[PDB]
Amino acid sequence: TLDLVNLGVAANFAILSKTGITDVYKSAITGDVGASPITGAAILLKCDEVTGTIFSVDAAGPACKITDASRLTTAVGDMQIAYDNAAGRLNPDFLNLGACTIGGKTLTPGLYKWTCTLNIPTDITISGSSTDVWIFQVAGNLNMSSAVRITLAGGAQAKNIFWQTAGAVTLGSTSHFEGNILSQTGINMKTAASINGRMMAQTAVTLQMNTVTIPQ
Repeated sequence: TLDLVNLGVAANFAILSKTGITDVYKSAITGDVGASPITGAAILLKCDEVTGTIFSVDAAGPACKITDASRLTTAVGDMQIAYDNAAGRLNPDFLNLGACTIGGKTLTPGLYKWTCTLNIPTDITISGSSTDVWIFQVAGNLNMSSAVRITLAGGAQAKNIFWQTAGAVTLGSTSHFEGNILSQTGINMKTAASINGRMMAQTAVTLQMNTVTIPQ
């Protein structure tokens, strides 16, 4: 079996970025959100959009913000360790599956690697036990089309799925995603897309009327 990616303090966040969080009102986020080292003014969420705590490095940001530089410093550092751990896994089970377009696949547990932009234009299933692990290594961008749903089968849990992307993620409008996203750049969601997972971006997270839930 594949070892879990350890997220350390970043596990406590539904959204964690380095250059902020933009939003087209209204989104529904369940879990804590933060950004560091950017000012909390870069978190464009309202208090009614977050069930959890909004963390700021400073006195700026949404009215309900909690200022805690040292926790955000640890979280972002733990996110970079996680990113490097996920990107550093060797001996993949698959390389360039579906020639970088994986619509209609059922993905069984293991380490997958793509030396390309990964596209998900139609529904996929992730199928495995409640203890199985998936690590998806994407050297490029990751695109999922409007209305595409990731279905979990067999007991597979969102908390045991990790998507490591060297490029930006784009989740199309009304798409449903499952798993943790460790992005070296942005995570960009569209109109009423949902995610059961964490959005961990070393640039920005951008939302448009999204539902975001930390995995349970």
